[PDB]
Amino acid sequence: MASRILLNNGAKMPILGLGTWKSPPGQVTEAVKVAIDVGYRHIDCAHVYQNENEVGVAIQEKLREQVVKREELFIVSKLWCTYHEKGLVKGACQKTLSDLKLDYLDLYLIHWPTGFKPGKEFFPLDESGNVVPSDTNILDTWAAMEELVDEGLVKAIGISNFNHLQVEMILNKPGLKYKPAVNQIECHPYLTQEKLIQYCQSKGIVVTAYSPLGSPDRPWAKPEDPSLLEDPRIKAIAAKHNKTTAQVLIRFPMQRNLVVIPKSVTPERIAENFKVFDFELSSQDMTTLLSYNRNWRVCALLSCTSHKDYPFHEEF
Ligand SMILES: NC(=O)c1ccc[n+]([C@@H]2O[C@H](COP(=O)([O-])OP(=O)(O)OC[C@H]3O[C@@H](n4cnc5c(N)ncnc54)[C@H](OP(=O)(O)O)[C@@H]3O)[C@@H](O)[C@H]2O)c1
Ligand SMILES: O=C(O)CN1C(=O)C[C@@H](c2ccccc2)Sc2ccccc21
Ligand SMILES: O=C(O)CN1C(=O)C[C@@H](c2ccccc2)Sc2ccccc21
Repeated sequence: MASRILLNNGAKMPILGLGTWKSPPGQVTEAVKVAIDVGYRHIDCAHVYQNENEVGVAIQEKLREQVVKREELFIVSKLWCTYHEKGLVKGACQKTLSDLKLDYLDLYLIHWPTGFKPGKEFFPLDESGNVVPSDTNILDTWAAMEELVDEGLVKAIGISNFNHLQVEMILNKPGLKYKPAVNQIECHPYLTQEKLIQYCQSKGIVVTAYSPLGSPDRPWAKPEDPSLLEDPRIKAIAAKHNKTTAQVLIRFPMQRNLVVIPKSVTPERIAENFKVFDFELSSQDMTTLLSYNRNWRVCALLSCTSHKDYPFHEEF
């Protein structure tokens, strides 16, 4: 299994990255350092995770230790929803760059297609429990992302949580300057995303699978929710290959030509999660894992279902 995939900007993206959502500032510095030591070169970040300073410290530390070169790293961050206004995008990107102590990002994503009212608060809600949106739109936000490229702040731009119609909006944009390189979407055996993956891949857009382990630490988890890591059917697949359930869950997207970004702050797990280039899932295993699809989302953005750009009304 080649370790990197070719992007439409000529750059190569490692197919296995480290997630950092919910990684406490108290622990992510260690997490990243260990990740880099055991082979990870792609780190998935976001301003909204409010830990990019601590990620940056780890990277800086390992550059000065001479463990890795900036050029070998693929650092990804995302524009949060309260910064969709054209006038706010550069400042949002430069803040991320400053926190990460970098002078470029390899990839910068619009985190969600939905713009939220600008302000200090990351998720402003109204008295009905719905998000307070902003007067922004995807195309205008995209043009703002293009300038980041044209100014050298990021090497590639993409999108996250966009449905195929929203992607299409950008693709068909008059005066398009840069095609999206990546669409980062939730993907695992309970949400297999066949049609959206088909769509993106046919459009030369690389797909990154988030929550590949089913995000057991998601803050809104309910006891009765489906649990991938516990799923006895998947454990059985793992046992057969003498690997852990998580390793099977990370290898699965890899064999669908996806990028995958499992999150851990546990040093032992960070290392284990990377040990997935030494076995292959059988044709039967893949077919089987794909058959567990339930269209079940970790991240359904339920507070925004009335937003004009809410992505998950569409079938895909
Ligand atoms: N673009 C978006 O809107 C979006 C949305 C969600 C996620 N993402 C990105 O995708 C990453 C991955 O998704 P995620 O954080 O939702 O969840 P995930 O990676 O599916 O699951 C992380 C959970 O799994 C546990 N874990 C990791 N390795 C394990 C192993 N080998 N055995 C047992 N448990 C293990 C972690 O625990 P410990 O950390 O305590 O070890 C943590 O609780 C995020 O961190 C983020 O970078 C992007
Ligand atoms: O419902 C979801 O899909 C996730 N969800 C959010 O969308 C609601 C969000 C929120 C909570 C409080 C103030 C502002 C915003 S984040 C959240 C937290 C707990 C539970 C759920 C959420
Ligand atoms: O967007 C992600 O990558 C995950 N995620 C967050 O990082 C946003 C998080 C948040 C919500 C409210 C105040 C502060 C932070 S949780 C969340 C909820 C819905 C959707 C997404 C999130």
